[PDB]
Amino acid sequence: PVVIKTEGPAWTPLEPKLITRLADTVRTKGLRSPITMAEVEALMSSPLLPHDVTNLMRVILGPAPYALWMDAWGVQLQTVIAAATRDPRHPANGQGRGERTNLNRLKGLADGMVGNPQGQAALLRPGELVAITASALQAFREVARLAEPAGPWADIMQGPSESFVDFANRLIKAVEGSDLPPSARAPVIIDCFRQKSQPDIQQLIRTAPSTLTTPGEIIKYVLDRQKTA
Amino acid sequence: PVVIKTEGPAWTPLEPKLITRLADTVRTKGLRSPITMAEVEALMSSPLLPHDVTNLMRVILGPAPYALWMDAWGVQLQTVIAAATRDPRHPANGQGRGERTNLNRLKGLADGMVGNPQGQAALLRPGELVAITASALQAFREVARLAEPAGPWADIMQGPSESFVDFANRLIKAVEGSDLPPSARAPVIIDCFRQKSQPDIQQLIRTAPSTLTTPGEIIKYVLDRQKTA
Amino acid sequence: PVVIKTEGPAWTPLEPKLITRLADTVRTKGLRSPITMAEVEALMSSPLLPHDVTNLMRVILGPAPYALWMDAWGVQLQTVIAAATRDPRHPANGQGRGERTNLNRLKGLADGMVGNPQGQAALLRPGELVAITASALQAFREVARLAEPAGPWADIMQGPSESFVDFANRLIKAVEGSDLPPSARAPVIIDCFRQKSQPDIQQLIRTAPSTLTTPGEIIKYVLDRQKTA
Amino acid sequence: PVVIKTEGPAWTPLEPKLITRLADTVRTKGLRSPITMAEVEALMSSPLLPHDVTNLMRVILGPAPYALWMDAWGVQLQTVIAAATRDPRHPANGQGRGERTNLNRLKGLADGMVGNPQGQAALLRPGELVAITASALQAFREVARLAEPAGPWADIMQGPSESFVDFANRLIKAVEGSDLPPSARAPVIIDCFRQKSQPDIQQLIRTAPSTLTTPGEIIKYVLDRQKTA
Repeated sequence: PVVIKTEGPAWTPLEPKLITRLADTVRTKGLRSPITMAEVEALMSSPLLPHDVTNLMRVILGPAPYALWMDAWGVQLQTVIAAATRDPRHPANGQGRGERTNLNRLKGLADGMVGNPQGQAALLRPGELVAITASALQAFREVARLAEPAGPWADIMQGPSESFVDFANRLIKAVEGSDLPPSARAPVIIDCFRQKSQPDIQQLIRTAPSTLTTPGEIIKYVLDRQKTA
Repeated sequence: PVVIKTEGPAWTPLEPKLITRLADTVRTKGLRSPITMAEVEALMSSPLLPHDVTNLMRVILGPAPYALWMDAWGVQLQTVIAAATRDPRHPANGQGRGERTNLNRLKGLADGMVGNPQGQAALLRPGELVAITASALQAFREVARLAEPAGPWADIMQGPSESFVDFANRLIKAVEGSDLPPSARAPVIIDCFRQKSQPDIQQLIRTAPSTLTTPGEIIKYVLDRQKTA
Repeated sequence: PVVIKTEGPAWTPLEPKLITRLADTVRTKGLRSPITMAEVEALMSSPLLPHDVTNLMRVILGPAPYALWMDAWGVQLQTVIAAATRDPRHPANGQGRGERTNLNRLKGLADGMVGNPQGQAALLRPGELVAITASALQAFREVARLAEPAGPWADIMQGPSESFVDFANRLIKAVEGSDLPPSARAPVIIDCFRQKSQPDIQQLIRTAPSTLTTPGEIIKYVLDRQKTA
Repeated sequence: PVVIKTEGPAWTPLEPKLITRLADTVRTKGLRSPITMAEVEALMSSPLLPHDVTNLMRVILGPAPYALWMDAWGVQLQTVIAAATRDPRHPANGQGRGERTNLNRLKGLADGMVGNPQGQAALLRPGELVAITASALQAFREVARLAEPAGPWADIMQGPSESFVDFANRLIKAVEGSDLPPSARAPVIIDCFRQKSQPDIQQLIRTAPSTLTTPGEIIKYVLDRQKTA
């Protein structure tokens, strides 16, 4: 993090207490939990310098996820630089050709920046910072989606002893965290409620005097009329 | 069937040979096979009188499907009569109120028609005949879809000894003959190819150097690179 | 949360630290514990924008409870809008017909609000905010009461090894969290103390020289004269 | 099928009796038998409209072979359209640029053709029809060769109880329906007769006072001098 003061942009590091809490969050909840992504968005609020994001991912991520994240961050930054050479009005670019932003300046590899966060904060633009930050966030999302797969939705059955809300949670999780289009999730969730969800609940849904046309309505109906046991 | 000659509309019955062949087709292939529906469409080519369709369904259908079909035919004819009272320009209706078509005239129950196909062919309109015929076809479709369910798609697995084309046929049949929207069948078929289809073919599809984005392409790829055994 | 400043209503997000603590509270204590409802009331203190409440319930609730909560919130907001069209003096409404509040404006679906919390905070009324907040709280209460049933009170027995205060806690919980009228809980709790609560305590309550006419008095008496073991 | 009459090209459907017989032929004999290909050539005699061929393949082929056939038909039609843009003298094309034939017109997807066979027969050219028909025939051949592989020729042995004419039939089938060049089939068939075909017939062929230089001559010799049993 940088503070743009009168003397110039002064760099302030992130608290190691927040970083330790975020690292333990990633350690217990995993990379893909919505609470973890919310915490990352929180610590991704102010535009960070390449040094900050690099050290942050070095600390919170293990070695192999860190390698994957470096790869993904490079790819996303390259897409950004292609869009930048496709539009001279990038908030990282300038009007003349002398302000064109090279990947050495984005990854912090340019002259006067390697290993020095103060000089980094000096030469970098705010548009550069926000582009780097958005790129790093998208790369984190990619790596998180890659490190742990969503479980195959079509293999999910309600166990003989499992409750129905746990089964519904697991199924909705695996269906929404999958490769289906957004407009195909609700019908699939409904038809999986009807064919999975062991034959007692199957018959309970089948003999519904009303027509249930939404996963929430099916869940409410089943929770009302379920066999207390 | 009727022939509209100079003396007047003369009724000609359908051949009992064609009816016997159609009955045996329904007996061996079932009610829902595409060949059976094609044969029914064939014998549903000329506009039939209520007597013809009623006797045809009496002969080709069993007792319980015949009861179901009578119910469905009545419901569809009632929808037709509601649309007819909602539009005085029905090809079964006339311009004045004296030509309004009652359900007794559609079901063949009106005066001068009960049990007599000749009088039926005399008083009926061609628009009446085509409306009755379309109603009977839709009712047959409903009863055929009702008598035998499509198998639940989410419970289909490729057996240890089953070939892949049989599994693909069964899966595509159960997915297309189900309650899914038309725009959700291809993604579901693909994701069921990937998660069902026992782990040898699962790994064969997983390690595809190209991206397969269509059930036909997946089928072609698997048929090319399958383990001959 | 919004701050109504001189430039205009500026939106401030809730702390992810408080949200993480509340999510872990819901994870360990459940949805129905009085501590959880107190914490929700705490984080429901300032009038929240639809964006805030929606994201809050997305984070703290699982997928299936979140679907149930969306349903219940919609129903409660519809009741609010019916009361609003039944009274033109709603703090969300205005005096003329041009200020009537549609459900698109309450759920945050209206024009200039979809996905943008700043514009949301701009166009929304404080009465709108408090109505949305009360609706969301009532919906949370409904879903919490629905997700986990109170245990059937008439099936509660004091175990052979269970202490009496645990049995009394369980019984009072199940009786007060049930479908009985408020004026029928004390007599039922007393008569369940007398007939459940294995025969040693049954005889201890039976041979009470004084008449015990309150669950608290029965609990005090039994705790005084109980067989220390 | 279309009849080009004085009023204009009138469409006549194929008989459902012939289609049912062809479907049962495909069901019993398979896709690759020479009798099946002859029957398809028979029903592929008059130039068919895209509607006719599409419905024909929908009826005679299962779901997965139908998907494969749609793919192959599209590819072959694309090759045809490439040849058409490579030669302005295509019987489907015209002399000016306004008669160039797009794939929407070949697949029946163009304007005034979607779902309507009468309009289809109206706007289509006879060269268009014959090109579509030849493309569909080649696609059927590809899919038939793909759905069922020829058995590996180099793994064919004459069983201990199998007769010699059955072994010769199986071997010639697998060798001619394989990936060998046409000029390499006879020597391979001969050398497989000599090394397979269990040692009694091996010695019978070895001790041939004449030199046998053709599979037919070897078959005749073995049938003459075989051990009757």
